[PDB]
Amino acid sequence: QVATDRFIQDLERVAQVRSEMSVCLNKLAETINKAELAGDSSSGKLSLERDIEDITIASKNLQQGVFRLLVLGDMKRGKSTFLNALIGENLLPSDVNPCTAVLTVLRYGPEKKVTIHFNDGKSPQQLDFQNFKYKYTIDPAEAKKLEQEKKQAFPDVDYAVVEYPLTLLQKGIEIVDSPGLNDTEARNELSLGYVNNCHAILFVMRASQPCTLGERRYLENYIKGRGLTVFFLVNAWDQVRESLIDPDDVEELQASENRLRQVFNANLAEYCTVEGQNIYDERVFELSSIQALRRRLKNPQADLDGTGFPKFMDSLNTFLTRERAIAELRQVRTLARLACNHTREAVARRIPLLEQDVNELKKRIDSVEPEFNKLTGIRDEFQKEIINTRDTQARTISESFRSYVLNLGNTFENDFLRYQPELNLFDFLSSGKREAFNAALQKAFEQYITDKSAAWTLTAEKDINAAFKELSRSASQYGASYNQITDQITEKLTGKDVEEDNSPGWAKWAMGLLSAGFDWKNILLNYFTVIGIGGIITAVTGILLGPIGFALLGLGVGFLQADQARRELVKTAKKELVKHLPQVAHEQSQVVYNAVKECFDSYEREVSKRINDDIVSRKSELDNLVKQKQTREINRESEFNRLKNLQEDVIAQLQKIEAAYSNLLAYYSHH
Repeated sequence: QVATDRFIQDLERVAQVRSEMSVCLNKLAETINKAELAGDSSSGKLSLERDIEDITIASKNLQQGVFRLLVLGDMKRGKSTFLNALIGENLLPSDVNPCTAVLTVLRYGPEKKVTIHFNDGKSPQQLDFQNFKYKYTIDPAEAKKLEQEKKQAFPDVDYAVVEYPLTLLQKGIEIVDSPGLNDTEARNELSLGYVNNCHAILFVMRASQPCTLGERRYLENYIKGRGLTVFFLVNAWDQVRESLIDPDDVEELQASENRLRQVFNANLAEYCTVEGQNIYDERVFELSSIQALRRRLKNPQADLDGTGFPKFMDSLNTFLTRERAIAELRQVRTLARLACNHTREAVARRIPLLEQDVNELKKRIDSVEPEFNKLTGIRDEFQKEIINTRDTQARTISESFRSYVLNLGNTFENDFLRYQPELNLFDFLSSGKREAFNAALQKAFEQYITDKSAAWTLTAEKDINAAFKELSRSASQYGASYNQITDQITEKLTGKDVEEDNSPGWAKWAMGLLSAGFDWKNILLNYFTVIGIGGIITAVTGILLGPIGFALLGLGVGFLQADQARRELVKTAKKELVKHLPQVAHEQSQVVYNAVKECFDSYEREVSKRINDDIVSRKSELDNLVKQKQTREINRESEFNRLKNLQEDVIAQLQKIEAAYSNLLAYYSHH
């Protein structure tokens, strides 16, 4: 049994396990809800609304959720051949043209349909696959002419969704096939959007040309240090041979492969170490996609030994179905355990109060007021801590920004020189070469700024994370303190009392145990979309190009030689850039402030809600009863039994959920 099937096998197992949990959660929420919509005509509702939705929401996200693979890399690396081999057929056309390719999403569908999304406002055009393919394919002529120019072949085209009945995509896979590194940079819904919310990044490189300037630039800007799981596929491994002095020499070949392997290890090792642990061998794979495509084209089920694929697919398997899956499900059983315990505990307070009435009930409730005040006091003290942090952090990260932005004039030479456009003798005399250069100058500053600000963000992230980790710990304490008070409530109401962390529901959410913890990255990233960036890069830069052209005329370039012109460019550049440093550090620092502010404000808002929902629930649960006793008359025994049944029904669905999880983990442990 080959790795291709073993992956499809495992993947379907998880889908099954996912499917049952979803069915269990639906029956669970339905159970609670039915008990409730029969409650306020019986003994009164336990206030379990907050748990019904969390259950419902989670159930929906199980049936819909899917593993996302984001595929990145330059053109002419065999990215689409790699994907083709992965999926099983020659479906994507090969990425050899800088402006013909367009962002493609790929997912399961009964029939071969393609849904086109546009960028110039017009309605998402839907068309069948062969229809699509014939229209959006250009002839080898037109492609050259558009390429030798500027024009993206489909200006109106944002992104295409392709649905296909590929079996790999059936078992819960989605593939986002991005264009090259530049075109992706140019698109923030990619370089920040998918990069940050996808399960794994598939980075395609070619063996012949290890670690391009452009590749390590991308990796450093968008991947270095933000702890993502990226697989690196060194493609066209079998063509190391072209470069050889003597193509027929095995010793020269092994030498040449070994030092090639070294380059990859020098530049990538750092990307494959997670928490001190080196796992290079489970991330960096030497593939021969073409051989893999050829084989699978002749036989969908062929053995792929020798192509590199079996070892890569194993690791991808273990990551998705053993790590990202066990994680997804762990939280799901926690939610169940929460919903289930909140019911169990609620019925536990209700039962003993049934046979009481009603001045004794009112009396008991009054005896507990000092403590609801204590729960409130926790909400308010944690509230004040969260805000205090959103004020400390938003200030610190703003100054950190100013401080970075002002200190740019220092490491400028070393940093800029690797972007700076070359400028030989009579160039600045020809209006056309002066444009070609000017565009290149445009692109240089863009690249420079993008490198520098991406560098700084990586340093802010570190602080942001450090804060949320400490807020997670306070949530843990306040949670424990919250439980004290909460059992004192159950005691003062009844008389008698009753390794996986059980702090209260809200605390878990606040701790990030239920959902990479709390998703500030996306809060931050959605807020940056509703402003621009955008106006960060190309706009800021434009204020510099004019006055550098001015200055370059002032020292007579066009009559200077590449060496003379170089020297004078950097200096002109530096002098100009520092002329706008104060104004950028002023206007933009306040935008950072507000971003970091909405970050912790967002958290503060969800948390206060969840702590109040709990307090309000607990108050409602008691008050409902009071209203019952005053108004309705009930059969104490019927109700007792209806309420004991609830505990029974719910604890049952829980056991199914816990068994499904249990069985999966047990299958993995012995296999």
